[PDB]
Amino acid sequence: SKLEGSEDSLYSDYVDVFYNTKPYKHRDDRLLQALMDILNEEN
Repeated sequence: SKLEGSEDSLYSDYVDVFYNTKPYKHRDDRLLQALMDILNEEN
């Protein structure tokens, strides 16, 4: 998971954004982001 002398997860999150480089995972909540994103504009 880490293979280091660290503890807890308070960096891999922000770092995971750059680490990742292989988009190919679907999600149900994703659609909610787009649909909900519309209302966010004004609702």
